[PDB]
Amino acid sequence: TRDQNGTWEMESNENFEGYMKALDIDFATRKIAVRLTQTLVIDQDGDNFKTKTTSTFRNWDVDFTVGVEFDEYTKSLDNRHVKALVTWEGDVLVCVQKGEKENRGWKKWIEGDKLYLELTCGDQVCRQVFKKK
Amino acid sequence: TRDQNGTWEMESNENFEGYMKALDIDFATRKIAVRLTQTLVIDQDGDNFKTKTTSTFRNWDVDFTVGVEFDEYTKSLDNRHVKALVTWEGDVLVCVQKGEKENRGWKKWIEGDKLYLELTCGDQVCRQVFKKK
Repeated sequence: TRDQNGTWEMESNENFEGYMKALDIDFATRKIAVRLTQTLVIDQDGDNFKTKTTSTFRNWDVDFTVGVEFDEYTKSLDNRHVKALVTWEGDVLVCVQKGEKENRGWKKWIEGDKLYLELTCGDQVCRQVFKKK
Repeated sequence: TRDQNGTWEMESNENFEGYMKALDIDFATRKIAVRLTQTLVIDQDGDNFKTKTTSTFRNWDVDFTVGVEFDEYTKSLDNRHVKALVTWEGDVLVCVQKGEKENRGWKKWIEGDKLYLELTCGDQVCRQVFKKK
């Protein structure tokens, strides 16, 4: 069939690095761009095509249990092994990531329809706020 | 509350740059990451957490009529001007992107639930498979 209408979700991506390298895309970009998943929306009328491609970063799924120290590989960030230990402090979820970096961890808690995530490394703190969908 | 279940959409991300620099994350990556809006999905069963983070990077539109040559500028990748021309070979949608790069194009076809995409540049070939969402 020639009917390619639809929303199409990437399930596999082989040798994207080689293709990008062939296009002279610089090394830094290829290391990033190779972490993207694609969604292809095609609106087709006969031989007339309108397409929209959205690229998304999908990080590695994590499974952890409160209290159980585990090895976390920080693939989305600095690609280090840390020994992560998450505990409850009241209703605040608290994590220390033991490893090369000092004072490294996070705190995560809910207030109303909002989730707060506080990330620390050294003397640097990042504060993220999320709303429930 | 200790219930952190849900799909959470980022509405702010203060000093992500400072945190990422403290982790020694390369500038190229930081420059992209600082602007991304994250979505956190959390599946929590008691003290067990399964989490995944995603974020949309970029959208690109490309529209065309099969058989009709068109100018393309490849902000997406290598930022080049090509003359693109699409045809049907059988039920395969075949595009050549005529320009400075040899053998540059793609081929796209449907089989059942799947869309197949083959991208070519020099001696390199990339293969992507999609599923109807």
